[PDB]
Amino acid sequence: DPTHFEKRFLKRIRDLGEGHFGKVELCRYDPEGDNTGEQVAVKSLKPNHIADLKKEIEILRNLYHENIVKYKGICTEGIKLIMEFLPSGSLKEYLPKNKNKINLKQQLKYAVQICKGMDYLGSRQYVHRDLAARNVLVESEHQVKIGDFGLTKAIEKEYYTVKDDRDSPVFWYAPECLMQSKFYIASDVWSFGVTLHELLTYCDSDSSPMALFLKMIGPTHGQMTVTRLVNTLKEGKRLPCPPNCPDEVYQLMRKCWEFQPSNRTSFQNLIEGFEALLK
Ligand SMILES: O=C(Nc1cn[nH]c1-c1cc(Cl)ccc1OC(F)F)c1cnn2cccnc12
Repeated sequence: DPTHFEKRFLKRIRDLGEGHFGKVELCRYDPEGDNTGEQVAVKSLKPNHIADLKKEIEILRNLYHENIVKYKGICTEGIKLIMEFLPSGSLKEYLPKNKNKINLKQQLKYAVQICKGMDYLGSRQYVHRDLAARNVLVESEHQVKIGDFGLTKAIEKEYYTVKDDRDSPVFWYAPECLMQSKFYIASDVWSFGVTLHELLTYCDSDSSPMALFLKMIGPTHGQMTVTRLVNTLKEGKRLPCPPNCPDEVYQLMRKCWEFQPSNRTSFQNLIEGFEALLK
């Protein structure tokens, strides 16, 4: 079985990225021992979320799309997710160091690719729930792929109701996710608009969606922050236009943030939107 990897040949090279429960490392699957094996990205849990990883491994295994990271296999006894290695890392890490390389045309092409990969996920009846630049991987200067699926859940129904909301990226969530933990495909459209903002800002730390919202709502509200974040979304207040971003790209972003899940555009429609701007 080429999808079965033995632990003894999986040679850790370095750490790539880290979440709260999950960890991604660069490894070389080296059966020959001469350090000639292929490099792979390995997802393991930090030392119980074993059940969610197993489900995530099964979601990824059956996802086949050029804008979604390729599943390569597993490593058992207790499981590790084996995927292809994308050396340019995430958009969160890649964009600040490549401003000279990536221009608006390229940013909008990335925008399409994320949309396409997201629209394939939704058509397979899945909600992502963690769509941010940190979960988007860079293949090259021309191609991006959705790199993580840790929060991904199957919609039965227009939505799936979440029980555990503890590591939720609240500054990327739609008001229904914040108010009732209700996740629709439109919730992923809302998160796309936030991911779009990061992308057009080259993922700048000082103008991150969290920081732009803390300046909007007030940074000293502690545990009242989500309520006040919902308060400002209700008022009609949204993330500001990114510097040097044309108003029509900002208009496509504003359509991702229509308070009502039904008033929001679909990914198919966003694809058409950016395609008209690329001609
Ligand atoms: O560089 C990579 N990963 C990375 C960089 N920083 N943080 C992460 C990361 C961390 C976690 Cl816990 C989960 C997903 C992550 O990547 C994300 F961007 F999708 C990488 C490269 N190929 N590859 C394939 C699959 C997964 N990761 C990688």
